[PDB]
Amino acid sequence: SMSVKKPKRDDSKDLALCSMILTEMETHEDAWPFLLPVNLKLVPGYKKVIKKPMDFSTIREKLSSGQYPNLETFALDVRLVFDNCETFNEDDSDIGRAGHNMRKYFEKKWTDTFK
Repeated sequence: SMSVKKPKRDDSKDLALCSMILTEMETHEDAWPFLLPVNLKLVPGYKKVIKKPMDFSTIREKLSSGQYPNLETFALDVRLVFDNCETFNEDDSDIGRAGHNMRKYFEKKWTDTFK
């Protein structure tokens, strides 16, 4: 509260560390559904159904331009990528499986780097 603060958690490396995680996600072999924004002209249904599209390239640009205020807003956008993928894709599809794998991969790197 006013003039009463918990001890300061060192956040000075968070930008670098989120960038490293994102690089690892970009280079995973199952990243291909997620590298670029879904083409809203060419994928019927996507525009209406997926209210907040997100992809790794969009996260990379937000990251590089100071549009994440803190490491939690960065994790929210990564998870949005996977939540969108589960909304639109069957679990038993190449893309559906890619999304589960990537979410797993991310959540481990997240825990190991920050928790």
